[PDB]
Amino acid sequence: SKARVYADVNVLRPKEYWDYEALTVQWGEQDDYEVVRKVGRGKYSEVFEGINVNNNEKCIIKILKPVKKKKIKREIKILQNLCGGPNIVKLLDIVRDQHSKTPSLIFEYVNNTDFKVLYPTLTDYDIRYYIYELLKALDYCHSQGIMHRDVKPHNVMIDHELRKLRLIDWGLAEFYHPGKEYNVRVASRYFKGPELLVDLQDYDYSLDMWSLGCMFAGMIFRKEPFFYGHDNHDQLVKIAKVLGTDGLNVYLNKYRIELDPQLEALVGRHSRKPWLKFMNADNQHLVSPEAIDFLDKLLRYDHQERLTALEAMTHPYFQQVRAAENS
Ligand SMILES: Cc1cc(=O)oc2cc3c([N+](=O)[O-])c(O)ccc3cc12
Repeated sequence: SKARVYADVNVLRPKEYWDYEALTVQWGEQDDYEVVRKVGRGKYSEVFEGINVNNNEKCIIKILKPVKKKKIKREIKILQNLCGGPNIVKLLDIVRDQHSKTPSLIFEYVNNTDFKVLYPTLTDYDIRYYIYELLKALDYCHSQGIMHRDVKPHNVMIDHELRKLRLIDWGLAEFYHPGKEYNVRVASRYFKGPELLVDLQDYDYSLDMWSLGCMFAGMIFRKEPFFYGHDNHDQLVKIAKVLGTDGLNVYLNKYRIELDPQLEALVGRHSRKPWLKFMNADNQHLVSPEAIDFLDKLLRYDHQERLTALEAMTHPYFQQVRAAENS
């Protein structure tokens, strides 16, 4: 299996561009930067509102937890190649503690409101706006030969006052090479596509589109997370109860995959559940037939059938967002 678009990007570019292990970091002044208050926490890092002492400018200070050097160079090389692109977070400087040598990535300052508090308040149009903006980041990165692999709400920063969006946390992103076999333990359980759940390792840019589709479904149905599994196996069951098992079997036979007895017995047999059955009084103001048509084309077992970021931006669901930009 190979990407239907942008398959040769890295093929045509200098090795330096995609070869991140040969990277040698140029560090800066740690004391240029001061912490003011914590704003985030993760298994891989801690995040802080900071100050640049030189120019008295606000910034983002991300302090990384002890981790392998290769992962940290990868994220840095990717941030550099993406710097400047639409809606992507900007790496400004890189520093580290002398004594313990824990590194810190300094970014352009970004404002955010927790999504659990922000999503309940979003309008029909807001959702088209912010998704379009997100799709512009995704098409940019894919066009530069990169997969993000961790798309989910906590990774999209939104300053709703300025209606500015930034895709963050590039700690799990990778470069794409035709035929290459990737690691399936990427992304949050709730946002993992079927390829990651049936061990199909030669995935491509379309992984990100599945995750996007899950994010979108949670938003329009006001059910977050949309597919809510307690473990990986539970996750695939939850999906199969929605898309149906016929599509699953077709998918498995085309790539010639076979599920192990445990999972297979659990999946069982289920007829498709029509998207309309998910509409209720709590989300009725968000669900439209165009949103449904869009969503339908994103959540497809077969990664090769899924819309690209570029085709997706040309969907009529976004027709008004586009017209507002052409002026
Ligand atoms: C502003 C902000 C709040 C928060 O809770 O988590 C963040 C995480 C960020 C990350 N991150 O990798 O997690 C960035 O790479 C950049 C900016 C970020 C900004 C925030």
